[PDB]
Amino acid sequence: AYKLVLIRHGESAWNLENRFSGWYDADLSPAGHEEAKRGGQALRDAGYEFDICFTSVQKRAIRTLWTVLDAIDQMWLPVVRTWRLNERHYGGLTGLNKAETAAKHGEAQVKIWRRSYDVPPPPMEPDHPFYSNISKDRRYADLTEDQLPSCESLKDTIARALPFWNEEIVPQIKEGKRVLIAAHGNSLRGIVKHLEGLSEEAIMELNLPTGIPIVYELDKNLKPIKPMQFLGDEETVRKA
Amino acid sequence: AYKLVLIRHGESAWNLENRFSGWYDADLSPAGHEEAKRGGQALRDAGYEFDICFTSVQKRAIRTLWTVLDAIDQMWLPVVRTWRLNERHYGGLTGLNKAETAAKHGEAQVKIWRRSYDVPPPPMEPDHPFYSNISKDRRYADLTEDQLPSCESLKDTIARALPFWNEEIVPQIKEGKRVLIAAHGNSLRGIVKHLEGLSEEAIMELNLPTGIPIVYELDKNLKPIKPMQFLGDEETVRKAMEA
Ligand SMILES: [Cl-]
Repeated sequence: AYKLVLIRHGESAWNLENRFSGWYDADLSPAGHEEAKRGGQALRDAGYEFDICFTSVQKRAIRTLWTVLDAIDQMWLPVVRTWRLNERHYGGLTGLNKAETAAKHGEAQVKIWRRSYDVPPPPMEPDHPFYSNISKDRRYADLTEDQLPSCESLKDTIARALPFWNEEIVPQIKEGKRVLIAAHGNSLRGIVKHLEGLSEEAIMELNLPTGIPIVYELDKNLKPIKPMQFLGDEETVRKA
Repeated sequence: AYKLVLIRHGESAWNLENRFSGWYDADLSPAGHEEAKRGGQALRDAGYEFDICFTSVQKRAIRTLWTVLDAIDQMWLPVVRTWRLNERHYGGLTGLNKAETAAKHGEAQVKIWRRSYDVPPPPMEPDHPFYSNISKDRRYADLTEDQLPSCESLKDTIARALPFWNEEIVPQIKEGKRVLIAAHGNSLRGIVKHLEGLSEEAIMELNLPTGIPIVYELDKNLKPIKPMQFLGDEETVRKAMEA
């Protein structure tokens, strides 16, 4: 049986500022960093070892990867970064305050483009305070006019995530390499959905714990031979 | 003109313990870490930006790479790690104390297998304290019996470094990608020698500053168009060159 491990990053600087992050490169908050440490300790204690790692091109996710490798003393591992594992692009809501946004458009509206499977938030216009900050960033200089999103629905996110998983990650798993993916909530949801074959409703209600190692054991067809497992003290694995 | 940047890692835990490190995975000391931060900011202030990075598989070098990327806000850069950029393997001297070693073998002998060009140190015997910690480390699971050294002369180090530079790095440079190499003294010496076409004696007289960005400007033949340049306060540079 193959062993895959996922880890959603913890609290970011904009998280405790209650702002929508999306593609904005917010860095981890101290608690977010600490969270990745305790999650790292967990893998170390469990004795896990990997062969290759995948992550996005966003600080909060990458730093999480670094903190873990350090903890499990595997900084030498090959690392592959890709925009396809990025958080979902919150379009024009980027930078706004989640609270003020609900008070302005009504909770119902906000709830929608936040828990919807195909409702794209409004696009990010050229005047948005973060338009050149994200749209004009070397990071994505090799992306086609399309590929660079103006906004994304979880469906959009998944559509551009899986191609990578299928073409880049699956091959490594089939080659028997222990993979470690350090990414975001929405991009990791796409993998989980594909793995467990969940419905659209199913994933909208699924909230992956942060900074906690998510373990999957796949069969010869990359199918979870069991529900996802968490690592760490019961007082914590319980909380999940 | 192409722009290449090199950076030798700073003080390690065994450095302030005055022990020979070689392939032992010693981590950076706090000063070594701070030393990288400063170098990184130097790059930040200068406005440098890269496209890809190369490093070894040793903590002290990698951590240096991380500290720099963080400082120049380029953590998203593609990173490639390789044992071919590793420090020179100090064979059986690994772990020993440089001082006690000279007192037991005489400074002349020690000076030799430290500033020599083709004289390797004593092999690391299977009864060595770090023989398994190093030889049996997963990091090298894929190396062939030959590839995995028990000791290396600076010449040995270079012999296994350049193949990578030629096959892996040069192509990226020719593709116009701004490269950043974070490695060790002996492995970086191999690149410098190849670049400036230095003699064995010349290379043996070269001590690369640590934690200081080394900038090269190459022509279409990947040949320097000016001497190497250093980045940082004039004092910072001065102080570093002396060590
Ligand atoms: Cl990395």
